[PDB]
Amino acid sequence: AMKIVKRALTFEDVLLRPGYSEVLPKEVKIHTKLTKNITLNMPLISAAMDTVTEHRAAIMMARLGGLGVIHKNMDIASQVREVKRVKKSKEYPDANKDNFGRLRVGAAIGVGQMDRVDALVEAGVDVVVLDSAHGHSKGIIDTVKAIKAKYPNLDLIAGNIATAAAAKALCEAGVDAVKVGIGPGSICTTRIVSGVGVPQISAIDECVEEANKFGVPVIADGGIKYSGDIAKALAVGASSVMIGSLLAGTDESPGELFTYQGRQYKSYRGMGSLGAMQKLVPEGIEGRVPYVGSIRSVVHQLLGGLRSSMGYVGAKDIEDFQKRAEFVEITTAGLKESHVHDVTITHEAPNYKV
Amino acid sequence: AMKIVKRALTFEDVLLRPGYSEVLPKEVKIHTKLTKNITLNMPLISAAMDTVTEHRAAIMMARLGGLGVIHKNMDIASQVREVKRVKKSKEYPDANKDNFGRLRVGAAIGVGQMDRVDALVEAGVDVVVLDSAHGHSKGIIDTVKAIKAKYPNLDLIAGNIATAAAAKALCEAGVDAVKVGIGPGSICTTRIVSGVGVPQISAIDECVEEANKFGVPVIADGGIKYSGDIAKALAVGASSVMIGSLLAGTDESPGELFTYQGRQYKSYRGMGSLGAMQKLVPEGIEGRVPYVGSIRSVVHQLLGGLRSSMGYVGAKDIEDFQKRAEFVEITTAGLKESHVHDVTITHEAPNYKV
Amino acid sequence: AMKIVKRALTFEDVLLRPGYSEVLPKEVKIHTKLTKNITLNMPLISAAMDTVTEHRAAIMMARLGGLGVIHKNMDIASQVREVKRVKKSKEYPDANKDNFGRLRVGAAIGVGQMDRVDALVEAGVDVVVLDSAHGHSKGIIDTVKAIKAKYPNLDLIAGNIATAAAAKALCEAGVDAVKVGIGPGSICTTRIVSGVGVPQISAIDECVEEANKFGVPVIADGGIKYSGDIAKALAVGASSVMIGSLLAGTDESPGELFTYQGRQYKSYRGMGSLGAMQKLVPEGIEGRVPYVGSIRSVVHQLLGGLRSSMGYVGAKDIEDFQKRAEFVEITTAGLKESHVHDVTITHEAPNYKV
Amino acid sequence: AMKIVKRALTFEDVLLRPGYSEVLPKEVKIHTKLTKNITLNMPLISAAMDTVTEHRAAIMMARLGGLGVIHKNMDIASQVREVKRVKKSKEYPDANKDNFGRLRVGAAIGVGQMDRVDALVEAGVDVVVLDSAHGHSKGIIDTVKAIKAKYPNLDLIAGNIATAAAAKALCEAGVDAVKVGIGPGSICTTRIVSGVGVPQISAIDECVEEANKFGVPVIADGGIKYSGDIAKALAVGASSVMIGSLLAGTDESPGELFTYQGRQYKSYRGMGSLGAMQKLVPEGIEGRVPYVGSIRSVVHQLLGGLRSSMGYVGAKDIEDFQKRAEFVEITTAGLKESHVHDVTITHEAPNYKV
Ligand SMILES: C=C(C)c1cccc(C(C)(C)NC(=O)Nc2ccc(Cl)c(OCC(=O)O)c2)c1
Ligand SMILES: C=C(C)c1cccc(C(C)(C)NC(=O)Nc2ccc(Cl)c(OCC(=O)O)c2)c1
Ligand SMILES: C=C(C)c1cccc(C(C)(C)NC(=O)Nc2ccc(Cl)c(OCC(=O)O)c2)c1
Ligand SMILES: C=C(C)c1cccc(C(C)(C)NC(=O)Nc2ccc(Cl)c(OCC(=O)O)c2)c1
Ligand SMILES: O=c1[nH]cnc2c1ncn2[C@@H]1O[C@H](COP(=O)(O)O)[C@@H](O)[C@H]1O
Ligand SMILES: O=c1[nH]cnc2c1ncn2[C@@H]1O[C@H](COP(=O)(O)O)[C@@H](O)[C@H]1O
Ligand SMILES: O=c1[nH]cnc2c1ncn2[C@@H]1O[C@H](COP(=O)(O)O)[C@@H](O)[C@H]1O
Ligand SMILES: O=c1[nH]cnc2c1ncn2[C@@H]1O[C@H](COP(=O)(O)O)[C@@H](O)[C@H]1O
Ligand SMILES: [K+]
Ligand SMILES: [K+]
Ligand SMILES: [K+]
Ligand SMILES: [K+]
Repeated sequence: AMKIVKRALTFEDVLLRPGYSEVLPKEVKIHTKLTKNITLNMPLISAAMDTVTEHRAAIMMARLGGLGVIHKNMDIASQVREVKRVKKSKEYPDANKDNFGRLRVGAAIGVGQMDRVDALVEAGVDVVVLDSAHGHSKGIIDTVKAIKAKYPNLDLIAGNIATAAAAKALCEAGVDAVKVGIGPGSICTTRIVSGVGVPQISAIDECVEEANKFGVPVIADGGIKYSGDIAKALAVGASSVMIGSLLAGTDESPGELFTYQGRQYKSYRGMGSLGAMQKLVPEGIEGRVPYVGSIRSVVHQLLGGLRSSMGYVGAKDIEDFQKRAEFVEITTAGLKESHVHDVTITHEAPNYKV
Repeated sequence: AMKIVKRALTFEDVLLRPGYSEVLPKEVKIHTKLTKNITLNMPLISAAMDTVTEHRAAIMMARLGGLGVIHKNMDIASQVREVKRVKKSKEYPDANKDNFGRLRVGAAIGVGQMDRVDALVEAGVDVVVLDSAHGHSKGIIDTVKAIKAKYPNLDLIAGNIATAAAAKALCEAGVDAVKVGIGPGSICTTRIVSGVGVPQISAIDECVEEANKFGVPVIADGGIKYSGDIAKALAVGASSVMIGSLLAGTDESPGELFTYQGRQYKSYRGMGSLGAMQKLVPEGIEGRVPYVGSIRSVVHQLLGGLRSSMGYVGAKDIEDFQKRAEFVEITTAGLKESHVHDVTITHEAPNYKV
Repeated sequence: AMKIVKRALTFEDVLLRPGYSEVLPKEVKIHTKLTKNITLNMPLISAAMDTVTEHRAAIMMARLGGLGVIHKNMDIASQVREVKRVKKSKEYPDANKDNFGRLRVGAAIGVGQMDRVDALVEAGVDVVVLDSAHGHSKGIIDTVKAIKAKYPNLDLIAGNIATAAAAKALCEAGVDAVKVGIGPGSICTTRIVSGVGVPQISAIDECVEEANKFGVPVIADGGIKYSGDIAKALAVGASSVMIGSLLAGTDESPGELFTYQGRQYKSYRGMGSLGAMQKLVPEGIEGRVPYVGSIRSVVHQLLGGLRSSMGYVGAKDIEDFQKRAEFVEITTAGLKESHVHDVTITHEAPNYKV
Repeated sequence: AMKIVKRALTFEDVLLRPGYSEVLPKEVKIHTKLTKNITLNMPLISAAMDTVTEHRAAIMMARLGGLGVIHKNMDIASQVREVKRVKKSKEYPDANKDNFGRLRVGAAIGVGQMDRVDALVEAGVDVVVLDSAHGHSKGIIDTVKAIKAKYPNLDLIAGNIATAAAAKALCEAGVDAVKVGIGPGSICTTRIVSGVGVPQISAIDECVEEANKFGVPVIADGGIKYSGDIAKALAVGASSVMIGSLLAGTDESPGELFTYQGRQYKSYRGMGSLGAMQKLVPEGIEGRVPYVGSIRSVVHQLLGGLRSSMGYVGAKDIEDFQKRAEFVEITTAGLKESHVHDVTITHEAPNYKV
């Protein structure tokens, strides 16, 4: 009776196979494309979350080569102000800038918020990010058309989706990039609360093969725990990666440092948690992540993982990485061997914890 | 030598794939059918357990649109009295009522208890629930025929079964619904103690495809830990769901509140545990579940999960949900990504715990 | 390069499917056959281990319908004495006795110990049990022939083996039963220490299909954690089951009661552990098991599980059980649903712990 | 879109099947070949790590029949000195010696260090070990040719690799043995940090079938937790095994004993950890391993496992072991049965811990 279409695997089910290599990790190029008209010098985007990205985080992401998306849990006026501070802000040679030398910045919108879009455009946002829980819906697709009718030349990302049929529908409505991720987020409970989702490695795979038909890049959003997950998302064919938890414990994220039982924390929470929505049925939780320092130093570790990986595969840039990469499927016992095992860590590494 | 018929999967092995959607979670209809002659406004039934359902729980389930089944661990006179209080009991627009405006109520019976059935009918029970450990047996089938010979027009549910062959035999004996579940219950030890059972998602699938041949609905009984499990049971083709643990910690359940080490609990126990049967060989245990409050607020969270799910699938009602739903099979690493991960929860959600 | 012959499953990978049933658990017959010439009234044998079986344990096993095997970690004279006390020992209607009314008893031997065999025969042991770490070897097979040349009419069990090729070789040498189990024991480390073994459910399956060709029954030895494991071993086609850990915490086992941190224990240890062999390379460990009481009450729980199971399958006796049984293969998530889950046990059951 | 070439299994996914045996564990021969021109009396090599091997460890490995590789985290002069002390150093009948009676010793080199190679050769190292993170690279292959052009008769091992294509390229460049292992090490984080690696049992299998075409032996490097893992690596077709963690807690390893919370430890760390490299992106961690005593006693336990295993398979020497061995694939439940289970260890074994 039940129709089961696929056995689906996430990040910790696969490994990249090494290949012949004449590249060194320090020599590879990691520039990529955010949208079909905007490129990144580095493939990372901080997530559109009121405990991750605001102007200070967005400034550093762009200075470092990526992008930050200003969350929408604020009044239009404040979000316009946050955009204007990124755009009116060297030692940052790889900085991502628009045609006039100003740093690039993205902002989030929701369905039926044209007024917000009019104000964000006047402030000069580079890309607007149209977030829903369910991207493959009449409300989202109708909003993509309304925005494209009024602002044909504004870059518009739509999400989130997890199927080839969803990618085709958002691409046909004329978006400039698709965000993939139903359920994988650290703070997300959608898959438990509603039963719905597609494990991320399979979701990216399905959506990349469909979107490539339209020349539309795919943003892998959610479920990154380690730098190797970035390498794998990019290698499957995604063009960039959105990070929440890994950036939430930085200096630049909103919220202050606190210490609890001898460890330092910042708070981090789902945009569909009770606290962020202040009866309601949430699909996120509120919690804490360990303080990790500046964004620059987290980013440096993350890209060092990416560069290391592309060295092992022998790829000179991201699309060579994508054409060269072959994976293997691993077992639970395989995962445990990959991690640290049979040794007690006494000096924690800056890129591998607990 | 050994004959292995199937690899069988439970709830945490699958996810629902999202599909195109023009529905909103608040707009879907969740009315369904309890038996081939009785419908529910909501698909939940509280379980026939002396720590879950008695008159106060059964009143609220029906007021809210479902049903409560009065357990049989009591003398006939007391069970008749509990039935009469539900039926002699607005702000509850979706209340489930019989033709005369009285709330609907079910009661449990066992094999060879005609006298109990005669008294429950005089009190006007809507549906009697014939519980055994092994529904696919000569004793159960012979009892189904005896009751149907004397009370052709009384709705009769029989269980529990876990195979297509069992569903066909209870449907041929002329039951009005079949209860599926050998082993999956929270407090159940049958699968460990006797080696016998079928994982629940596979058991429902096998029994729905057989019972649909007779027009007989299937009640998914046991193993619901989260609201998403409800969505999946309904999507595989079951028509309603029986809940024990999730309701056992409510105000309306029998038993009083107690506090232990700073947390509030109510007790909950198997009907085949030593304590409930007071040498004996049990197939259940006695334990405690956290206090969760009123039934109305648990139910509100549970259905919010169901509604959310049907939104993601794009279904306007339960049978559209059933025809639209396609699943994926997931791995252990996939399950861990679905849950909250790499974050420490600090503000517990009302629908997702530990 | 590597040759992989089979994916192999143990007990916790399968469940018995229920079938139509006209039997009740109290009505089934559980008599079986120990060797091709000796029958048991119950299918349990206590293991030949110096912390499990000695005369008091062997007396109770036989009184209850099974057998105890006197371990060989003692001088010939003492083992003869222990045998003579079982045979010179109602309220035990199902007692297992020889032709003269004396209780049946088995003893263990090793390779090249004819003298021990001569003395055990004079004392009237019913069956000698020829234990090795590796039954499928020239030493074991040559010993089986030497014993059968001198004592054609003495029942002789040989083990342990885990392959069809091993069963054929011990059956061709003319044993009367084969013991299956490399590695599965609770206290065993062979599979970790040497890399060698076959998971038990697959090992029994392979060896039963081969031994049935000779009319030789198979004893499932090791890896029983719960009564359901017994049901499954018998259902795959094994004729009886050897138990170590589950009996080691009884009154009748050798060793005294002790209390540690408020719990009662008896000690239990591998016959290939350092302590039992008193540089050496062990394949067992020394430890403790919770005190569980009399053998009669453990046995009563174990057989209640067996009887319950045969009720669910609809089998009137063990061979009907074997011909009726169909299994399903389950997942990790399936195993967790079978166990108690989402509830905290507060009153431990007599047949299901931690 | 994604290309998945293989489902890959590590050590804890397989078991060796027993076969007919006329060997006893004490009678088997475990001599093997380190390189196509150098043999070992025992198949173990201590790893080239500044917390495992220096002159005292290398002396004992060779005295016992294997080899130690002097790590390169030191100035050329010191490494030359450490080599000279091994070679200027009975009760050790199986000692591994060169043609003149001096103990054999290996040393590690890196890319572009000809000067180090010139000095190590003058000191009379038997084999140089060319370590990289990525053996299948232009830098490694070009170094193999430079060394072979200047020192045709010097034995040269190159690693690490994890694919058949890598083995073919290092064999074509004319190495004398290949080291297999990307990621499996106890202290290694490469697979998490970069996403790259092949589970070890599959990696050895792929590389042995390719290298055998050239007559080049394969060294299984990393991921050994128990003696059974050695047996399995050798049985798949590897010719020798490199050990880090299991030897790091010995007397002979560099570093002193310390006690922490009542247990004795020595420290052990990745060669790609921050501490060993003293911004940097590590692929190893720093930690501690329990003190286990002399190397002789660890080695005695390890080989006792190997000998035990070859007894169960019925193999007289390593290549008979390789031609006889057939495996089975096991489940998670199978792994748990293999370990100690349902018993609390109270007297720890010298070859099986926690
Ligand atoms: C990132 C997530 C998950 C998220 C973010 C903020 C809020 C939510 C809340 C409200 C908890 N959850 C939903 O809206 N869930 C849902 C589910 C199905 C449909 Cl069709 C739907 O319709 C779209 C809309 O209403 O915009 C919505 C979730
Ligand atoms: C929900 C369960 C599991 C359950 C509820 C209350 C009691 C039981 C006890 C008694 C522990 N367990 C059994 O009766 N177990 C069993 C097993 C096989 C057969 Cl055929 C059987 O025959 C039917 C009958 O006897 O009504 C019965 C169990
Ligand atoms: C139940 C087990 C496992 C067991 C019981 C008591 C002792 C052992 C010790 C000695 C630890 N282990 C062995 O003998 N192991 C072994 C392994 C292979 C062969 Cl061929 C072999 O040859 C037979 C013999 O020697 O009788 C033996 C083990
Ligand atoms: C045993 C390991 C893993 C290891 C040992 C010492 C250091 C490292 C550090 C530096 C952390 N990691 C790397 O060099 N990683 C890497 C990754 C890819 C390539 Cl192509 C590469 O190029 C070769 C070279 O540079 O010699 C290197 C690792
Ligand atoms: O409340 C929520 N429910 C579900 N997903 C969320 C919620 N809040 C944020 N997300 C998504 O989760 C991602 C962050 O996941 P993370 O990188 O694993 O921490 C964000 O990019 C969002 O797409
Ligand atoms: O003692 C028992 N043994 C086995 N199943 C039981 C027992 N008591 C109740 N059940 C079943 O378990 C279900 C509750 O499971 P739960 O929803 O997971 O807590 C009830 O609907 C009963 O069908
Ligand atoms: O030292 C040992 N190594 C391996 N197996 C053992 C050892 N001692 C006893 N056994 C076996 O393990 C069985 C008991 O396993 P258990 O029932 O799981 O506790 C006995 O029947 C023996 O066949
Ligand atoms: O920093 C590192 N990263 C990755 N692998 C390492 C590192 N240091 C040592 N190794 C490898 O790990 C092996 C030891 O692994 P182990 O035997 O599991 O402890 C050594 O033989 C090296 O090949
Ligand atoms: K590792
Ligand atoms: K999640
Ligand atoms: K259960
Ligand atoms: K074991």
